[PDB]
Amino acid sequence: EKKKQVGILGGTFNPVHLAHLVMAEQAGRNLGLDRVFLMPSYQPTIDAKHRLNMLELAVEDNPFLQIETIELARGGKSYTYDTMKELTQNNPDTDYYFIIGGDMVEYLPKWYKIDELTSMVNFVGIRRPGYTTDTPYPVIWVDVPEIDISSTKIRQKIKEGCSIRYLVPDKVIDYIQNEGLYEY
Amino acid sequence: FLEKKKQVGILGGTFNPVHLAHLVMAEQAGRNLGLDRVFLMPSYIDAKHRLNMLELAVEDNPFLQIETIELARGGKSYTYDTMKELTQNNPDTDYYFIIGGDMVEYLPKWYKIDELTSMVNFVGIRRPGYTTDTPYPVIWVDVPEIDISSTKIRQKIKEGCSIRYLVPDKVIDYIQNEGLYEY
Ligand SMILES: NC(=O)c1ccc[n+]([C@@H]2O[C@H](COP(=O)(O)O)[C@@H](O)[C@H]2O)c1
Ligand SMILES: [Mg+2]
Repeated sequence: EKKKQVGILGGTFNPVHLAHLVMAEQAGRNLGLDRVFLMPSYQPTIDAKHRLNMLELAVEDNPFLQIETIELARGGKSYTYDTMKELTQNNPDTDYYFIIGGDMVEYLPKWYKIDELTSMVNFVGIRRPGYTTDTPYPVIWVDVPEIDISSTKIRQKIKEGCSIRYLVPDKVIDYIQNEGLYEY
Repeated sequence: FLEKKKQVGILGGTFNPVHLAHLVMAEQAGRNLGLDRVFLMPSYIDAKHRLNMLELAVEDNPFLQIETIELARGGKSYTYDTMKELTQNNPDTDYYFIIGGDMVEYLPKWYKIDELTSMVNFVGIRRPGYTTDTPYPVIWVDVPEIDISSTKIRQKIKEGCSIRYLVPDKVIDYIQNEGLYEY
């Protein structure tokens, strides 16, 4: 009877870090969604199982944030259309809110089958005070605190031996260090 | 009048390969109990092949879907952890864990069975008149006996024996097209 309102945040999460969690939590809470899943892609190569373990530790203590593993099980290079075709078929009770960066919204016409895809999901853009919100696609907008941490920067910091504390959750740091990830 | 939880079946197994008895079990268990859906859940040859056969087997049946969480974790997956994640992923869902009646008496040896039994409802597949010592509450579903096992299919394929009607036609094709099981 409940039509579930569930956010989806895609990406590689290579590794997961603070901005991923703030984006997901704030976008979903600000819109009043029921839950947000971080959905790691299989190939955008650090092992998928490593990225999955880090993610699960990152959202461990938070019932609001869960992990959606379908792209890691399906393997290959699942296009977003195929992923939400299967997710909407598995979950006919669910309205999906696909959360993307405001800078990603201008590349929407490059997405495979984007026209069919806007029929399956609701696109949620993260507003940047550095651009308009105008676009042909049916996108709704949310504000979230600017957290300018990138996984690229995190990886080089790890390679150089620089601190990543508080930029990355403690248990994720522990896993990175125990497993020697990212040239550690 | 209030919120109805969705009522969802889960059939675990290896599905190496999926065959007609898997499909009869999932469909009979779910329809006879009035469930909303049944998911076949392969445990963790290549996992991608088992996945592709499962998806082919259930393509034309919107009642049967595939649950791939155990393939994604990529490791020995204890039913407790699996059902932990799914109930937390789907707190609005009552889960029905379908197992063969012949495994039902072995449930108390499962990892953390007593937290599991508060997390799901066990459904016991049974041929009428089957008896077993099971002093755990179980939802029993009668199903015609269909004595098809993946071991027999695999070796039928390894011997060139026919498997028509024991295995869905689209699964036979994919097996053939891929050289699966030493064909
Ligand atoms: N009507 C339905 O098919 C229905 C209802 C409630 C929950 N679900 C959930 O949908 C999930 C399927 O999603 P994934 O295959 O991507 O994990 C299943 O785990 C199941 O618990 C399905
Ligand atoms: Mg009867």
